Amino acid sequence: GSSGSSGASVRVVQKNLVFVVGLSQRLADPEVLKRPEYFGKFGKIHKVVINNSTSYAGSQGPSASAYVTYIRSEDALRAIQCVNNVVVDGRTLKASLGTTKYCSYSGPSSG
Repeated sequence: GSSGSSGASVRVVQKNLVFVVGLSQRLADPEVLKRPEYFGKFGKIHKVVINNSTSYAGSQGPSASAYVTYIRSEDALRAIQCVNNVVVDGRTLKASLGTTKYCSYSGPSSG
């Protein structure tokens, strides 16, 4: 198909935003990720949000993502440079920056 689900949208620069994917419902936890042995290892966290499937049916095996906020950008950026290509619990986690949370349009707004 047409690889480009998110086409029309506003340009938002999110550097101080840790976006991790491929997290098992078990790993997807605020306290678990906050722990100094999980993510806190890099540095103290300010905000921790968990994004997972809202409606559960039991047909396929979807994936969830977590958004961690690092008081210090430097710490965050690097934390992602090292987190990438890293094996955790047998599953290779993937961290990146520059992801959106809400939809500008939603409001409505400038629509």
